[PDB]
Amino acid sequence: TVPWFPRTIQELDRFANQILSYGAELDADHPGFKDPVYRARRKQFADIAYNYRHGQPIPRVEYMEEEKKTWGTVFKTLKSLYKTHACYEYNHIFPLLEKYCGFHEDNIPQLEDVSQFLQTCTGFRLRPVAGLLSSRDFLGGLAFRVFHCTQYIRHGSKPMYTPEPDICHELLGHVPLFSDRSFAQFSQEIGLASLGAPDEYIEKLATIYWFTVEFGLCKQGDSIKAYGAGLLSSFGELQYCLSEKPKLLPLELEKTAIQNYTVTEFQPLYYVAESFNDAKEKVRNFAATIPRPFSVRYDPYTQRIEVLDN
Ligand SMILES: [Fe+3]
Repeated sequence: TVPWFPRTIQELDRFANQILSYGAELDADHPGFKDPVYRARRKQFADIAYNYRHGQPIPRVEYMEEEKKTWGTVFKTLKSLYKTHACYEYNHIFPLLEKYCGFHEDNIPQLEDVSQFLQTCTGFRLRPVAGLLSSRDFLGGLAFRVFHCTQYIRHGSKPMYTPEPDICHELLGHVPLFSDRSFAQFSQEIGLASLGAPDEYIEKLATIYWFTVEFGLCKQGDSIKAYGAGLLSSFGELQYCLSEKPKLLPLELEKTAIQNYTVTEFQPLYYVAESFNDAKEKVRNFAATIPRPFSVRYDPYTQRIEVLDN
């Protein structure tokens, strides 16, 4: 029997709240563990995500001075690297995010504004998420060009460190690449490959996602640049990934999909994409090997998945 998957964009409501309910901020080693204000603030953001339904505006939040200071620290330190280390697509859109979305060191952008901006760029939209979704549910959202996005910020005691996605990672790591048509098409292809895929292939797609969307490098003319969100939001790893230390290999999905990795240190190995169009075609070819008794395609006119039957 085939795992259930949403067939309409509104059906993303169904499992959007099936998160790991006991979140990272409850761990004794979390930077915010002993801060009860931070704990309540995290619960406040989770409640926003829990009550959100597709089609609604994403609720705006008045960020506190301490949160804006944390954002400013992350923003200013990372911004120094982007001109030289980030791919062209990143640097092309960043001044527009500063101008139209309020990307500035003294202001945390509101998700509703960012979502409207992405919709104009590529039709991608944001949906606030309370905590950790399953890979199946997170990847499935990409088939609809929906990015499940955190709204909370890391604890201010350790501005350069986060054990989890937070809004700085989403906005400075992910959002600029979702503004690019070819990247949007590539990430959507991963999402479409996931719909109804067996659990074993979801984990393979999640590994492909790790080595592309999160830690990918790409060719850029005769050079190599970072496009992975986990690199673009990590001051230390963004500098390391283009140094002589790591191993680089060409993106090759039969190898990439089974490559092991850890989440706690810098990656020892990165995969280099020829282009986002080429990576998209590779994902499409890999998806043809997933045992599914059907094929899928997104109809953006009606925002529904069309399911044929092989
Ligand atoms: Fe991420």
